[PDB]
Amino acid sequence: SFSGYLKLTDNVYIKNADIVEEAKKVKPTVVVNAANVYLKHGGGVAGALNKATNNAMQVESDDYIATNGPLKVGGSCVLSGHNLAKHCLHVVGPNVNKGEDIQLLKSAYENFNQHEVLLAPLLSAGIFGADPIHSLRVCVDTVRTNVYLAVFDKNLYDKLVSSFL
Repeated sequence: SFSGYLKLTDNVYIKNADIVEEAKKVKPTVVVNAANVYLKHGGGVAGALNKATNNAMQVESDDYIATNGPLKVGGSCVLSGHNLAKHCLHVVGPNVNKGEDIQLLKSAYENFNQHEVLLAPLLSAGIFGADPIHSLRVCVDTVRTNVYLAVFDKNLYDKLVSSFL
C-alpha cells in the first residue's frame, strides 16, 4: 500500500519518489504512463517504466499500435502493468514542445476517473513541456478518483507542495 504521501485534497496525494521504484514497491492496480500517441516509450517517465519492464511494455505497445493505430492526444489505453502494476494506463497529455493544445490536459486527466485508484506522474510535465504547477491544478480539479502522484524531482516536489492552493 501507498506510504509517505502528503494529502493535497480528499482524493489527491503526492510524494517525491521515482514512479518506477514506487510501482515496484506498491505493485498498484494501475500505474499511469506519460505516453505519446505512438506509445514510443523513449524517454521521461515512459522510457523509465519501459526500461523497468525489460522492454516488454514497448513490445506490447507496438502490437497495440499495429492493431489499433495511434492514440489521440488526451486519450488513453489500458495495457499490462508487467512487473510494475496489474495494469498500465497509458495516457497522452499534450506535448507543449510539439505545440499541442494545453486545453487537452483536462481531457487527459479525465481518463484517470475510470480507475478507482492510480499511481501516476503529473501529465504533460517533464519533457512534455507544460508547467507542472498547472498540471497539478488540472489534476486536482479534474480527477475524482484516488490519485497518488509521484514527482521525481525533489526541488519540483517542494515547489508544488509550497505553492499548492
